[PDB]
Amino acid sequence: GSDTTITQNQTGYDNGYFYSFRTDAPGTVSMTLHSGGSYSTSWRNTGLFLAGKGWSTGGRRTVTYNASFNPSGNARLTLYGWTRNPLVSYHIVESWGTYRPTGTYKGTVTTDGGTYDIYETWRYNAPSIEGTRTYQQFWSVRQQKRTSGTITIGNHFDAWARAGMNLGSHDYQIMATEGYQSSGSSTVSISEG
Repeated sequence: GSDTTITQNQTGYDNGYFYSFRTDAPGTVSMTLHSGGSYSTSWRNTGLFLAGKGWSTGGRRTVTYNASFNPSGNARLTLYGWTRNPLVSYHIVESWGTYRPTGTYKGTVTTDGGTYDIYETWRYNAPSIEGTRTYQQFWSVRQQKRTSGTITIGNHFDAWARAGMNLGSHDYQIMATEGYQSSGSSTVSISEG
């Protein structure tokens, strides 16, 4: 056999890609780790989770992805990552379920054949890669959903910067499935280029 299914919070390297899996609802969501930059998720009556594959150190890399994205409820398909100094999480949202994410509107960026709305939000005394903190979240949210294509990450970062949304030193960067309460499944593949 060879793929691996996991159910407990962890990070690591699988098939040459970084991966992260986290939930507040153990036993309601799993991640199956496939060859290369690919994984699947399955969730049933869950809480919150985020799972994905990518890189332990993010940057401006152009990436390409393909996904099967099958939420019954609130979920997102997102190029997600973190920085430190300052502590920021960011989301380049390609598709979503019942709810389209929003925040304080800071403009648009047109890249990779689509136009994205830019938003800022804040998290308050919340989990982070640095423990309980208050920090910013940056968003690019595509104006129409899609489930495959190229993301020229640097174009997002540059648009954010023009709007005053400054990033720190990169931590991980993954093509994520995010969910809240839903049930559903996904299969996602990511690579550079």
